[PDB]
Amino acid sequence: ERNKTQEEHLKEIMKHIVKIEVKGEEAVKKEAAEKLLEKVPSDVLEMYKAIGGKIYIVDGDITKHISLEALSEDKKKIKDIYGKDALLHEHYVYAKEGYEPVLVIQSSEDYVENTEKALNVYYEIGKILSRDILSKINQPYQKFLDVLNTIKNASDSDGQDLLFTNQLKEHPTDFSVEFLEQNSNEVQEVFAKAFAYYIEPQHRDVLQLYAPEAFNYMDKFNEQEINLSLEELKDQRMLSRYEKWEKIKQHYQHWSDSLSEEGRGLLKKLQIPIEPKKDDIIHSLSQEEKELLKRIQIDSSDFLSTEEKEFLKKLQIDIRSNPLSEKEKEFLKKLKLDIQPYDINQRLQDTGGLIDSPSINLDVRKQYKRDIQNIDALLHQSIGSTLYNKIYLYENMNINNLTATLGADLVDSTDNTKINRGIFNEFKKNFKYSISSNYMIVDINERPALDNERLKWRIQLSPDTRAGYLENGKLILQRNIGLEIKDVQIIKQSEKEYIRIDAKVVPKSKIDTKIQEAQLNINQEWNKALGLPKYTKLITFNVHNRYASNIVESAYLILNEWKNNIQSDLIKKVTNYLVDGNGRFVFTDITLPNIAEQYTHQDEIYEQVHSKGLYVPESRSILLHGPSKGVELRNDSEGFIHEFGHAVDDYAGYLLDKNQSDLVTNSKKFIDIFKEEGSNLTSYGRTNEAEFFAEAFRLMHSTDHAERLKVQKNAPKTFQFINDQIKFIINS
Ligand SMILES: CSCC[C@H](NC(=O)[C@@H]1CCCN1C(=O)[C@H](Cc1ccc(O)cc1)NC(=O)CS)C(N)=O
Ligand SMILES: [Zn+2]
Repeated sequence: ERNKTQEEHLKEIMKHIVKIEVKGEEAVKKEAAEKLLEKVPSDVLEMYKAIGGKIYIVDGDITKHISLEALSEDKKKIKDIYGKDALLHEHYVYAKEGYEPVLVIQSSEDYVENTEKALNVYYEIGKILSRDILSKINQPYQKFLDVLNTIKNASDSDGQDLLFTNQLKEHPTDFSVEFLEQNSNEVQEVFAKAFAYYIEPQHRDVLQLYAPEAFNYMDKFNEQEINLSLEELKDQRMLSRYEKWEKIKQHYQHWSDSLSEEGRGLLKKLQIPIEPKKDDIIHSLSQEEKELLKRIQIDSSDFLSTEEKEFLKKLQIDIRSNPLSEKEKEFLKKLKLDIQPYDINQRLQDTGGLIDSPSINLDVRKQYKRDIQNIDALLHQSIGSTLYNKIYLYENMNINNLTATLGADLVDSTDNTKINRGIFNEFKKNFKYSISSNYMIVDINERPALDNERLKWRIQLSPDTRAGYLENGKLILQRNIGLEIKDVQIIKQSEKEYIRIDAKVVPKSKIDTKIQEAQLNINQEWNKALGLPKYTKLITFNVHNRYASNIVESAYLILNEWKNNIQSDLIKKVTNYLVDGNGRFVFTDITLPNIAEQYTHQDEIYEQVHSKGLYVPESRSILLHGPSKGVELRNDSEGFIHEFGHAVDDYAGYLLDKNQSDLVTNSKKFIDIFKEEGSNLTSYGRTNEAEFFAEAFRLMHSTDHAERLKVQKNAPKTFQFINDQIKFIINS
């Protein structure tokens, strides 16, 4: 746990790749050389072993020895760290660059008194790591680039002079990743100097004196973020890739060896959904329903995305202008709920583990349950084994299952292989913890991925964390896992650019609580700033998915802006109305049809809805999804306001005839406004007054004045009406 590693494990990596060849008195010669090589992180030494590279500690002219006499006068003038030109058979260290990694260092009595030589040695090692190893997993990259740039553009123009070459300094603009591609032979060069300085004790201080973050890179990279590379290296070698697999395969070679043909079938089913057969729908449709089905232009519906309709259409053909009808719509509304592929994992994602949620029929809600509790039981054997310590399992993901919003800009419009930097930062932003409430299907050895898949996880399991082994090298995890984003950086892999995410599994508790603890704080604040009972429940968090960390920190800004854009007077009045009926501000990431605040109030189920946000009079609560995008609505906040408008439309009306409560927009005066200008604002607004008012509103109180004007320019009377109830409510 401490000594057990570096000193006694080193000696092992010492005997294998560390080769000596002196002349006489075979003694202390191996000391300075063993001491010298000790100061370096043993883990880089193992990687050198990986790409297959031996080390030679000899005497005299190093070039006068076996492995290095091939290269001719072609390569004979090697430059040193500093830039001078020390020749080979006049030097003391070199490192062969080829499909047979070789590194030769001359002997010496004691590098203690000396310090500038060990430096060079350490520098060449650098070149090694920076050119023979990392070059095989696609580093240095964007993370290390970011540190080179900070170095060129800053206060002190001296730290540059310390690492930067006789040409990295001059380069006009910042170093673009594309640049790492054309001047690479130079970049690696630098990452090396930085290693040596950091490695060579006394020269370490100088680095922490004129090297801003350049030091902090090595500090981190050489103590904690190094393994995560030795690993990647290791996840490209064959025998090892399967070395590990069979090792795990074995640990479950008793579980997998005892499964009912109902068990395996349960696992597989989970892997691939199963769209319901035509024949079944038809027979179970009944008399008047089947008959109505015959004359219903499906394409005349708004809901029911392509996928669906183009399915319901096939029933009219096997059974053998724009305005539809609402008694007809009912039907399609019902079928929508029957033509859904039975998907276990997708079901859990929607309900967020809340499997007993009246979000679907009864006959089906109950199957998902039988199946689920059944899968949870098939998964009782924990990964934790006695054949391996940390286990890194990998998983590829589509950023859309995390944040639709950013997912629409995450890829760079012109070069689809690149990741738009800005977006990347707004994603990497408030991402500190992640929840998994469905069965995570991960791969034992990183395997490529699809297109929507640009996010590449890299999970560290808990020996506790129980899972299930799969034949194709994958593992099905237990549900309700607690992850913990430890580091997110951009990476290049196989001609492409992907987002690497590094998380550590931890009890859901650790995380489930961070959420409440926070939910608590955010209320133990927005009540003061509102004059409400400090022990009231205004804001509420409903979080159970992979992008949790953000569904909370975003709540803050959303309200933090909904405030800085409206008269605090209007707020207080309205939100007390909401508060008075147990109302709620729900920032959640489970299908909306799964929020108590909507289903405790719906007559029939096919009536429930799903969307970015929504306001319901009944519970007087604003519901806000998070992993989605409103018809082009850059910010989440916006939508939050569009819903507040509904709140306002409720209080006004209320204020009219105190008990026969009816939304303000159901006024004879408004419809006379919705009729005229009530169709010169938003494509949506064109729906119905109730919504128009909400659309109009949102704009009248947006962040972009640009949007505030148009409402007043194309929707005057409305700007009068809406801003009219305002001055009414503020007086109440
Ligand atoms: C169902 S997942 C989200 C889908 C997203 N949809 C929305 O934002 C839907 C589409 C129609 C309006 N949507 C709403 O969620 C609105 C909220 C809204 C408002 C304005 C806007 O530009 C976008 C969304 N809900 C309500 O008005 C119920 S109170 C989309 N890209 O189609
Ligand atoms: Zn609305």
